[PDB]
Amino acid sequence: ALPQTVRIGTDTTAAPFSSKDAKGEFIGFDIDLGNEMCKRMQVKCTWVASDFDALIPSLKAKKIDAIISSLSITDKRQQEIAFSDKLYAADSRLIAAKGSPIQPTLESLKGKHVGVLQGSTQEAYANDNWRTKGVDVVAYANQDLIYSDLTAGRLDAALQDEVAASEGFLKQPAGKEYAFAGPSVKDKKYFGDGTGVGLRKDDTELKAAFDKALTELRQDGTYDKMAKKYFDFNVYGD
Ligand SMILES: NC(=[NH2+])NCCC[C@H](N)C(=O)O
Repeated sequence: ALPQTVRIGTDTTAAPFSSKDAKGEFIGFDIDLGNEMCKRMQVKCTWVASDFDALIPSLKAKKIDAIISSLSITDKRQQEIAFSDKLYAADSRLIAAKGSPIQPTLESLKGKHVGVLQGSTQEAYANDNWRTKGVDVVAYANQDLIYSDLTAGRLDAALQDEVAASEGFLKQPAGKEYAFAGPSVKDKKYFGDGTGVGLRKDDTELKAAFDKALTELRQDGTYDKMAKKYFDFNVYGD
């Protein structure tokens, strides 16, 4: 009763999890996971690019069937949609210029310009904790714009997923003179517990198939094989 084609929405400004190569094709760990799960599910899968903040609306409107886009499993989102089991762990952390004294605190940030991705958990955290209290929190339609405004000095800092920032910006030439500003920001309520496949709540059979495939590809070591392409550490977490 699975669809012949599972349509999977993703935002492509999140290397090494999801982005586009020079041909415009989807690449990254999210794509590898999604493709491998679909293979084991014996379904065709079609990737659909969209802005991050359009993913959950598109899912609810049935324009896509699933979201694989470093989508954090939060209490708040679970009131709207369902999730597969955890795909990998994710933390949030600030980045700023190398040498910056910036810390993820109100005192340190009050007066600064801080970029966040529209529709993200980081946007939610920053709006409640920082924007109300004077911090210029600027929301962006995609993370590419954020990095651009940061390196152009239009932003002083940016709050986003730690691993994506590290592997996709900081460890790349463009992020050479940038670094994490302070430790990971810990807030269980806002940031949730790793990422998962976002699904409509009533698609019970689809969720069971993703979950089965995920457990199996983890059990036979395929997960770790695919992960080693991008990461030299345990990206799954606990
Ligand atoms: N493909 C992306 N740009 N993903 C951003 C994910 C940010 C965060 N994990 C969230 O779920 O809100």
